[PDB]
Amino acid sequence: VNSFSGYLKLTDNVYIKNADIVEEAKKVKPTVVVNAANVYLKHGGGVAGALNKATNNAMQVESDDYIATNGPLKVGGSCVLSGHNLAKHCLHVVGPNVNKGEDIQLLKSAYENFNQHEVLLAPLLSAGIFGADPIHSLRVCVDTVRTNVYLAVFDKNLYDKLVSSFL
Ligand SMILES: Cn1ncc2c(=O)[nH]c(CCC(=O)N3CC[C@@H](C(=O)O)C3)nc21
Repeated sequence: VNSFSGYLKLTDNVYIKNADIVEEAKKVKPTVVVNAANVYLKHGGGVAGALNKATNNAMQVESDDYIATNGPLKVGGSCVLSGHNLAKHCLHVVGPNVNKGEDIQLLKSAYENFNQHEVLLAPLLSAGIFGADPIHSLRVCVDTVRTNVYLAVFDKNLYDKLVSSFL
């Protein structure tokens, strides 16, 4: 038993809710919140900008030190940093950004990072400003992630569509 509420169950291990991931994180304080990161951990917009704003820019400060030490992530890769006031940990995961021409097949590699964590609160990778089809992203999620994932979908219209079209 865990503290997530109001989710629709899609499969044995994947759940979905129309929610603002920032507000969901602040209420649940999950062990892991996933950020829709880029390779530079520059949290300007989308999910990343919103999560970072909710940490009063502490996420960005920590991220800049990480990059200065380690260099950029790989597309499809991840790193674990602090969750600040939102979660114990933040798993920064880089899905391919279609608006940069990145290979969509890297989306499966990105979701594989979730399997290193037993339970996660997450957005749909490569959705939103990353330009991928969220329905495809949900399919890859279901077919790749084996651990327990609670997906927060900000847009109510997109949420209902994702549910109504789910196979
Ligand atoms: C602090 N605060 N107060 C009012 C408002 C507001 O109306 N919007 C935002 C930006 C929120 C945002 O961009 N995302 C949340 C989920 C997400 C996704 O893409 O899943 C993108 N922050 C606010």
